Amino acid sequence: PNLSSPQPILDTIYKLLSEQEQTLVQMIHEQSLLLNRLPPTLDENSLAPLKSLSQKQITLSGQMNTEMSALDATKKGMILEPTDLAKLFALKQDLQIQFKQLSLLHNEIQSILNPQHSAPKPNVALVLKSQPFPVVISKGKQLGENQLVVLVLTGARSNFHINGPVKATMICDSHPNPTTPLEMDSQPIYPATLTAHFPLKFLAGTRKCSVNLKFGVNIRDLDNVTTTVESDASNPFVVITNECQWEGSAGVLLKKDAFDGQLEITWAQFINTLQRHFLIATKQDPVRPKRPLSSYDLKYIQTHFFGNRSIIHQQDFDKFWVWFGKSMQTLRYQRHISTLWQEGIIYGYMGRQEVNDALQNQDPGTFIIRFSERNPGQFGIAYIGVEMPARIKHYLVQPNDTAAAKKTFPDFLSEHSQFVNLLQWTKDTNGAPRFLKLHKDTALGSFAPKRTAPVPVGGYEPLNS
Amino acid sequence: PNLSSPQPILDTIYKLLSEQEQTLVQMIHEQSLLLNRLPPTLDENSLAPLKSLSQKQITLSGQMNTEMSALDATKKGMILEPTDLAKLFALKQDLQIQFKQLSLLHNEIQSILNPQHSAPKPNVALVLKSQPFPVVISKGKQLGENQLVVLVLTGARSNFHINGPVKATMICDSHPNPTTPLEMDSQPIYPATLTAHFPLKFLAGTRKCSVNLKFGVNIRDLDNVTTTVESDASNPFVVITNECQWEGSAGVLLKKDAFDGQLEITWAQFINTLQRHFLIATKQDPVRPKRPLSSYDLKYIQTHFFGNRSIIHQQDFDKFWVWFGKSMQTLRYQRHISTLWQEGIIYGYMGRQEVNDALQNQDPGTFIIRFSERNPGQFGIAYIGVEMPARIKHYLVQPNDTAAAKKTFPDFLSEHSQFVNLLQWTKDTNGAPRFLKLHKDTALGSFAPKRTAPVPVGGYEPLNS
Repeated sequence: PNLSSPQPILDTIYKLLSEQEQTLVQMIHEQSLLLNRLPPTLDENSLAPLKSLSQKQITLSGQMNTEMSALDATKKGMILEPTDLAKLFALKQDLQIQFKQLSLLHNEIQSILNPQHSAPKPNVALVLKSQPFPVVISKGKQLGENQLVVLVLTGARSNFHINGPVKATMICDSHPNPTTPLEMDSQPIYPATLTAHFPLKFLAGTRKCSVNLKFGVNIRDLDNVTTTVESDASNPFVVITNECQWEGSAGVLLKKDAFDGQLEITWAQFINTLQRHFLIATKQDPVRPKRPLSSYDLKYIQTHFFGNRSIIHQQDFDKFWVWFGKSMQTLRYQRHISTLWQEGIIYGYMGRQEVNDALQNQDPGTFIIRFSERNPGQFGIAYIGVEMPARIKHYLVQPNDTAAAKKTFPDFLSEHSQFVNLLQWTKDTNGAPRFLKLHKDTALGSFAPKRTAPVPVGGYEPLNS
Repeated sequence: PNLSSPQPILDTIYKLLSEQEQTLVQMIHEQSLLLNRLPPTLDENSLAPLKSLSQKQITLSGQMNTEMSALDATKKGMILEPTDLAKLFALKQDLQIQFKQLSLLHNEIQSILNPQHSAPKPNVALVLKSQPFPVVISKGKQLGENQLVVLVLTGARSNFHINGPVKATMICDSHPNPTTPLEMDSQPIYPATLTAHFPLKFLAGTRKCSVNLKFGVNIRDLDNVTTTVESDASNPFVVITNECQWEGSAGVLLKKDAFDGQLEITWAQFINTLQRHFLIATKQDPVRPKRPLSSYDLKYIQTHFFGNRSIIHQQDFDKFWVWFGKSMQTLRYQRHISTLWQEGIIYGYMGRQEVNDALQNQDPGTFIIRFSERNPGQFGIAYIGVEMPARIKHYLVQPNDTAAAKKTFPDFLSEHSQFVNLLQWTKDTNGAPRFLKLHKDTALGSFAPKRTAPVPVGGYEPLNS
């Protein structure tokens, strides 16, 4: 549960991709050129240049494999920080595409050199250049014009035509709706880039079931043979119709993305996935998040829900989500909590015995806010009381203190004299977030109760009012 | 406004009285003896012994006058502490009696030596050996058997008989009831002491008017001439029918006792009287009071209601009582206030600017309780608030915080987290009451909210509850 710095493994692979990217550009050209310079009915010394290319392609393909494995070993074995995490996902995506492109080029050269190894049909491939999945989507939202892009890959020469537009299809492999969940599934193709953008409009909930989109188009061969070419499935996702389904759906989605048909995954594999989904829930920036799960949070999680083992099993998840899902529902929907938590105002994930030690003998009125370990989704303010001898006191904030969306958590806070100064979680010189005693009113700085008319002086005033 | 120590003037006069007391005992004997040793029809050398006595009597009488004047000059010119105060009142009372007794003896000897100076009627006198006045009495109370004692004074020889019992009569010189206010007004006389005890039962209110009792009996001369002998009036007092009249009546009584038909009195004369009536209101012991008006209180009074002058006028009183009377009504009737004030829990008489300086920069939650200068009869808690920067805040406690006799002032106090530690008024080594920060709960030690079941541990608890 300690974020590392694979900064090397990844900046190394980043440069390779950019280089390979250009290698592929000059190769699609170099190849097509050789194909048009082929004497009708190949000899031998005709094929020296093709065999040399095939050779380079095979070697290149191998590098790509080593890269992939390296990337795959890193997610499964290292706990990556938000940035390194986001980068890995991007590098993996682009390497897969480069790999497929190189593949369609090799098949084409191989169709010539060693025929009879044909039948691979036309060299075409549909790939997802970019997608907004995974994510839990609210029924009725429509995707941006550049959020979901499909790209068509080809060899040097195209020995076929494309009929009709590219079509999107929603799939739920846990079957068996009775209508159409998507609007704007058919799109035409951009010529300069052979791309199709899909600003989808989600018209139906998924009934808390993971879902994937599939794309396909029809290709008409040079012999008038029509074949359909489809893409692999997109990352999973779910559509909900009310913020009541968020948890259940988000859980299903996370379990799926995390394990993906497996029973056991590595700890790193797990939190790397959780981390990603946590920033999506709290709607934070993936690369520079205001507040991502910290090393402390991860350890808290790893201790309270997992044997503290470096291997996580399928069923351990169910209990984890029963509680963790709730904490995330509150952060995602309860007014100002997300913001308050990201500020350091609400600490969050911390146990009893640790809150107590953190508050071991502080001037009375010192409180730290945190999640109740027994009442999932709710906060427990740990503060020091007035009565002597001063002892530590816990209070479970209830759906009535903030009840009536009118009044909000931050209001409730500034209404009780028992809560004087907060132990806020703030970052230091070396990024170091620590505990600095702000004053309830100072920290709640902007969520403060603005005043109208100035403070009264020489008379009497109402208490706490 | 600074209590002195006339301890000398008074211990001097105390010894004299005790001595004179015995002088009078041996004189009543020495005289009667000479009277029975008088040859029928006085000569001259018959009268040498009577003239020598008369001489001693005149000299003695004079001392008594000097004593009285001395006592009278002391009340009017020195601020006496509770003890010295109580003593003065007692010494004055007994000196008056001794003086009257000596007088009846001198008249008798003078009736002989210089007749024609007779006509003074029979040598008898009714005097109040002890009384419970001044005081505001509640209709329906009955006096103890030794609270109101009348004593009959005589000369050496008694040349008369007493008919019937001694009678009490209530008088209101501010006239013009229509019935009988007293029960058990006629009492017989004790032979060994010629005393009559009057355990009066007050059957009627006075309608907020000072009142005095008069006593009288009928004396039948040796010539069958009947004459009534009455006593001077008792100290003033009032009878009330409901704790609604206490103030008005107590005020009337205090003004009367203080000024007694005058327009201007001395400051000392005033507070000496107030002090006495204050201890009566708070029902405290007159000699060793738990908490009498202090030097500070007196100064506060002298500054806020009197020009700070050493002379007090009649009308200045009216405003003084409008406010002071209320403070005393609260101390006398509001549940636990008397006790709380006598403990040091409630400071009491203190102004704004002084409470502020007393609280100049103390840890927040520090409060001192005191009387509101603008809302007579009510308290104003001056405390330090939570909000930063911490400033001093005043709160007027209202008849709803303690409303419902069920809930009481001390309850209200321990219910607000704004009131953490009290600045109690406690006495030091050299009797020195100062300000020592107790903890709200510590000071309210016995008025504390006792608990049933022990303090809860590892769970959550309600706030302030």
